[PDB]
Amino acid sequence: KVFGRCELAAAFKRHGLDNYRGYSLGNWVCAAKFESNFNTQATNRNTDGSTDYGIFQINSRWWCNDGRTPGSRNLCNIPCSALLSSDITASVNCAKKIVSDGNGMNAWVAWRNRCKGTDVQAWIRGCRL
Repeated sequence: KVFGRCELAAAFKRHGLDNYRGYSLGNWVCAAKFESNFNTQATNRNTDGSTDYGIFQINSRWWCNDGRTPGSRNLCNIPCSALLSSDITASVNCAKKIVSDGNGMNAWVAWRNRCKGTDVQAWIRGCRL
């Protein structure tokens, strides 16, 4: 499923992401935009053989099991395919664990390079929330 900007903001809010660990809603919408273009089905393989899944591009080396990443830790205890569902619940529960890991949202390279320090409030502007 390809989410609309405000539709995703609303889903994120209902799922308790607004200000989770101090990160406002605009931060999460901005990260989803640049990581997957709001597409739950997005996947991308890395040079190390691992693969990134879903809206938040969660990595198979540490967070989920895809059956083809030697030494995956599967910290979110879920098959990576679950992260591609139109129901964002799994993606959200796993992202919450990732952001609590100690590096905050820096864990997401696109967030660090394209959202961090920018006017992220623009991402939820105009939305009924």
